Amino acid sequence: TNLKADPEELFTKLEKIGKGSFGEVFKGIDNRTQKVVAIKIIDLEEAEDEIEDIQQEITVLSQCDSPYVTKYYGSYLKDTKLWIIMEYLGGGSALDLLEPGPLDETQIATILREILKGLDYLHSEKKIHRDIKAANVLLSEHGEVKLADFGVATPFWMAPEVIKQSAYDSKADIWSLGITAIELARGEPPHSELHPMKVLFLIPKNNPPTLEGNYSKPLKEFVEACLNKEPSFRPTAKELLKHKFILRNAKKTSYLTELIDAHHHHH
Ligand SMILES: CNc1ncc2cc(-c3cc(F)c(-c4cccc(C)n4)cc3F)c(=O)n(CCCCN)c2n1
Repeated sequence: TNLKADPEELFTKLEKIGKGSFGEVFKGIDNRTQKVVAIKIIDLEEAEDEIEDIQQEITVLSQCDSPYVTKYYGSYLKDTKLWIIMEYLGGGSALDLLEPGPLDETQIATILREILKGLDYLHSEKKIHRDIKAANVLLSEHGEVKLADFGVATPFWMAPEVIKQSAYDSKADIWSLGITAIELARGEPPHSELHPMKVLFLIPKNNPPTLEGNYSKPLKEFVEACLNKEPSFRPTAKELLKHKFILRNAKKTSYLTELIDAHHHHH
């Protein structure tokens, strides 16, 4: 965290583009390179109880160096406000790209494959993402797919062992990936109609969700593989990258620009 430099001289703050954990996010311009950045501004007096979680997320992102993880450029403190500078991804989130209509299985498989490449990287680095969901998967304007917003070390994407506060590992991300697969196929996670407190006991109580609808058997089996109540029965990210659903359906990420365009024309 840079304490002398004035982020308001270094960056031009433009329109709001989201609301993440602990503050609002803006499109911005790096005034020296003219590159577009994403800027989160957190007021450290209003978000005092969460400062350690913010620091922890910055530390983790600063240790990542992967095409599949959104880049962290640095942070600045001006008066009471912490500016966090991230890579800007102009395709938006995968959740956004669900708005014009359903994804086809090639789009689903391509997005899941790239998420798996990010998880393979993190898990190989002995890291856990902890908040895999379509809202936290960002696309560049070229169709590149990257992970954003790590969870701190809403219940719909949480593995049962995470809810039961059991010691969990990277297989919790594999469960969340299975929920995200359903969300990419159907538009919403399981139980999305229910009150979160009900979901909190339904996830440990119920059999795991399945993907319902006219979807290929390999996609249903991909979901089933991820959504096993027993974490040791969930495959690794490495293994899921070789799953038949991925191998038979995933294509070049550049094809996802058609998905981004469809979202542009829908608005
Ligand atoms: C539309 N294109 C686009 N491109 C890039 C980003 C980056 C981020 C972003 C990610 C982060 F991990 C942190 C971060 C890092 C360390 C600590 C903390 C507390 N936060 C900050 C961020 F601003 C972001 O929010 N959006 C908004 C959508 C969020 C979806 N969930 C972006 N939107």
